[PDB]
Amino acid sequence: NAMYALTNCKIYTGNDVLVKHAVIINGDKIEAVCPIESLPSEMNVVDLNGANLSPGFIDLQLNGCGGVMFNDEITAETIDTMHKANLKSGCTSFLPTLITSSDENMRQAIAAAREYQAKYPNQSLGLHLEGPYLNVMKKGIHSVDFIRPSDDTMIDTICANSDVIAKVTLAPENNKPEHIEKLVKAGIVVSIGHTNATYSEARKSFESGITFATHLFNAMTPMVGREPGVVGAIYDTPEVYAGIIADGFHVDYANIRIAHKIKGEKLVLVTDATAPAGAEMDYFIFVGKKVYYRDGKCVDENGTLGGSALTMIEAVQNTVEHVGIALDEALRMATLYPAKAIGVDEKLGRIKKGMIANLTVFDRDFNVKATVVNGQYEQ
Amino acid sequence: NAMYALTNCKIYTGNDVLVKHAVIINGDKIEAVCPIESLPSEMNVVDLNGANLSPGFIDLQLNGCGGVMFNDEITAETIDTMHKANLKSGCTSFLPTLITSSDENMRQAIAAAREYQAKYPNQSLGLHLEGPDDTMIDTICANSDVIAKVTLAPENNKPEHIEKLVKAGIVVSIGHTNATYSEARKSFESGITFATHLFNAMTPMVGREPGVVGAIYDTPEVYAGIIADGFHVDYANIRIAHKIKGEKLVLVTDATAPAGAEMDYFIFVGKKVYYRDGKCVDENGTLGGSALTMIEAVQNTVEHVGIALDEALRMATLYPAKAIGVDEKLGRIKKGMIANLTVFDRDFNVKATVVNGQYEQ
Ligand code: NI
Ligand code: NI
Repeated sequence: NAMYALTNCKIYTGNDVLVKHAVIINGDKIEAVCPIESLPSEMNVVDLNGANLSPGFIDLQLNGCGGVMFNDEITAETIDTMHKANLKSGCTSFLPTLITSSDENMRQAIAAAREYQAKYPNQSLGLHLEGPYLNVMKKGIHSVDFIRPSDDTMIDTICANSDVIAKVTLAPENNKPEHIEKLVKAGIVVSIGHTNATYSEARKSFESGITFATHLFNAMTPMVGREPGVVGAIYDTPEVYAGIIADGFHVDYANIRIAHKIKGEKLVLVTDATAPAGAEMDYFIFVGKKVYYRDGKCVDENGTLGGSALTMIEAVQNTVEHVGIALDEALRMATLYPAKAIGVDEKLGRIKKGMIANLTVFDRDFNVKATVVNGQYEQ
Repeated sequence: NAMYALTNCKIYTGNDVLVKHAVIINGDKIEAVCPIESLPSEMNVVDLNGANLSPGFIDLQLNGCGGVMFNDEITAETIDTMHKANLKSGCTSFLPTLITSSDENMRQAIAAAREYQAKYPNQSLGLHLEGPDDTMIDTICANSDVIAKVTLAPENNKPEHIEKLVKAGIVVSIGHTNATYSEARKSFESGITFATHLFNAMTPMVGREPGVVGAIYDTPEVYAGIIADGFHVDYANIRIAHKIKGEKLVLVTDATAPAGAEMDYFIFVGKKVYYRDGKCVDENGTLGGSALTMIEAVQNTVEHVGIALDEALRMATLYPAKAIGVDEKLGRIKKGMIANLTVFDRDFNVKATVVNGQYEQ
């Protein structure tokens, strides 16, 4: 009801890092960012014991965590629980992402998202539909049964539900360009991924409307001498964002800093996280298979990487600590960049007046201490 | 003589940042940098207790520190005093720098350097003469073996003046200069490769006349020295300069007596400048010199310029090493390089140094 100021902290506003300043938050909104010694006399205050204050992290790829997987329990309540799981690692907003499955599976996630975001804003900001219209040669874990080409019907559906769908990942090389443009028209972000595309194919795709790559280096045509492939295409195109899993397992760290020099503010940190993340587990079911959690990594019984358990705060940390990217910039790859990429950046991603109070607080050891969501404080 | 190892630390070798590795030192040289599990069974190790380890910093502009000023006491001991002052801020090599008035003075500087450098290697890398004609350059060239660097204003000197020096082996830096863009650009062709405190004392970049900083920005092989104390140049300017200048941005102190020394005032060639809240001023309160330390420089660029620690470190070590061409021996931690290392913690406090393989505190 009354305002409160966060206080005693290094503030990463996204344009500046400020010492001896504070943020007054008013309801669900930030009111000012100003020098500590300007706060009104008996303004309520929260001492952050000198920790770091950034906007809450935005994950654009998250299959589930907190011990759940959106694909099994495709319900509004699964979303809810992942949301709270996120919060324990400073992630305040995300795309409940649903991997390649039945048309009917698709129809209910549409509902699940619709139900949730009627109830709560700025948390799940739309679905990420990853598949099914992919390429079998770059299938990953995505069942050889539900991968298909794009039919007119189910795109028509996706478009009619654009108001709850944020992003689709698809493999352009053999689906209608119509379908890409249609989704873009509909205000949906179309991402290339899981694709055996040629450089020139991806380029066409971009030109039809694709503006995002999902998990760069994962299930894509690698860049080779005579064939730039998809990673080539992405490097060569200024307007396309690329998500990247920085967990030391999916892509090699060197590849991430090379990627960051090329792509700068178009590189986005992504978890592609799975059940284990934010939880404690022995194993789980990634549509079908048993994925053991073995001290940080996901692994099918051979020890072959199974999936991701990355947390958003870990992603930032690793970027700073292994990739060599400065903290402020790494923060941005977890916040401003994804916001921009899904066009929510007018209200999230930045600590500035008028914007939504979705902040995160963490210590120098990359421990998330607390979380403010829509103005709500929580530890 | 036995090899030992430094162990338990983040190692900033300058190419990689390594964890759960050690660096083994043999003689005055690095022998290896390898994972902890490879150290011979019975090899004494220094447990740095998870602190950071880098090459020792190399500061190519330094007038004074530890209470002294090279200008007043133009002796080999003054050089020794400041070297010793430096080790407290992580600085294991420097260019003792002199603002020339007389040639008597300048000849002493030559003596003091020759004398010092005879007794120690890899600490003073040579004179840096800044300021203040034919016969002066001859003397400098004649003594190139102890002179690492000259700062001068090319609008004021025969281009052949720069060529001789360059030919001699010296490094010529543009500084204290009223040069036009096209003048600087010409000096660079004559052989200038460095620039002395970027932004300070030099023709600014305007819309219709890029000036010196403009020239510097436009010439990729010019190094720019920069003072990152947040007094001499605004932190945003440094951010900008780093993005333009990359690896050619060198972190410099240009420091004076009060740097690393409890002190009230001093004469800086002329006026008496005071030391109030870690800053040099008049009783007026204007900027009167630098009191900056290498480690504070690295810290400042990390913390207020937004540059990643490893790059910041490189600006303090490999870039200055390259700029004066000693990077075959100093400026990186790798097999065969000379073992000058600095250790420091999370909060940018120096804890030890190793100079030529000798450890400290
Ligand atoms: Ni995938
Ligand atoms: Ni000067």
